[PDB]
Amino acid sequence: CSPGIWQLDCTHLEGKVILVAVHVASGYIEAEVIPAETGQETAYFLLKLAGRWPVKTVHTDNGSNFTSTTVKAACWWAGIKQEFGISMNKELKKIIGQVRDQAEHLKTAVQMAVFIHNHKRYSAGERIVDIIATDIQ
Amino acid sequence: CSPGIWQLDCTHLEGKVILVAVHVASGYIEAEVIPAETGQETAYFLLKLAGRWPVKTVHTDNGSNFTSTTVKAACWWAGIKQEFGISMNKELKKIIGQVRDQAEHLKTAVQMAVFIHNHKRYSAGERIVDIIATDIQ
Ligand SMILES: CCC1=CC2(C[C@H]3CCCC[C@@H]3C2)c2c1ccc(C)c2[C@H](OC(C)(C)C)C(=O)O
Ligand SMILES: CCC1=CC2(C[C@H]3CCCC[C@@H]3C2)c2c1ccc(C)c2[C@H](OC(C)(C)C)C(=O)O
Repeated sequence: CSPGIWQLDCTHLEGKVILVAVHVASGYIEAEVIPAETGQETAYFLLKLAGRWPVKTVHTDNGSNFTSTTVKAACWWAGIKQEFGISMNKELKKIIGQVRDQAEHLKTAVQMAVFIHNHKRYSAGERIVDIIATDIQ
Repeated sequence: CSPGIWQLDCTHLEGKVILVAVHVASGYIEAEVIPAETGQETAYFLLKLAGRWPVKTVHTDNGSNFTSTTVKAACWWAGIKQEFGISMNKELKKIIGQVRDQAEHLKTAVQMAVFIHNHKRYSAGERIVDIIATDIQ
């Protein structure tokens, strides 16, 4: 459970696409509703994630996602490698259903579920910080 | 320099709006190009930030930004208070100019500058994690 490994996958709900990144060692999640399942959307999300967390390698359950020239360039620029050493999408989907009524847009509902997921109990949010600070010291 | 304090401001470049959040104790930055300077854009950004970092209080140099019923609801939901105890927007603008040519869209350029800002040298990214893990332990 290395501190730099993330898993990226796209799931579907209400005819929309939700891109889910999981920090594998901690269970911490970053997720966003994207207009389309394209490389430009994937490339932009990776660039944003890498500027926020130390992202060393990325795994996926759909290898074809990392074929676009655009995603390769983002991984090139950010120094990210593909992971060769290797559920929550559904716990997230359960949390979204529980909070869907409180919000008009699904995107609002996804960020609320990401909040509840990462702050629920140590929390996934406390684990990622501990794991990364430990790796620093 | 409490670990839960963030400063949010909107800056302008190329006729677009960039929303910049600074973790005050560390100098770590989260920034995004938003289509418009509205409360719905501000409310969505706060909900996303709070699900990623422990956000206790938020300060701004434009108090009118926090007047919309929408932003108040996001702060209500996320348990965020307004800060009453209290530059980088320009170091970020310097980094964006240095990298603007490498990218077509300004939004791509902003995430690259956020990456360079947070990973430059201890780094702002290393400080925020240390500060928050220290506050946990
Ligand atoms: C008081 C008015 C109001 C509150 C919330 C703000 C949300 C903060 C988190 C809890 C739910 C709240 C619902 C909201 C409101 C008015 C319009 C919209 C379209 C939304 C939400 O959209 C955004 C977060 C703004 C992009 C949504 O999708 O409903
Ligand atoms: C090889 C093709 C290619 C690479 C980059 C991907 C970027 C990754 C980080 C360094 C610059 C790269 C430029 C790119 C490319 C093709 C089209 C666009 C429109 C973009 C960038 O847009 C997004 C990040 C995709 C939203 C941009 O705005 O140029």
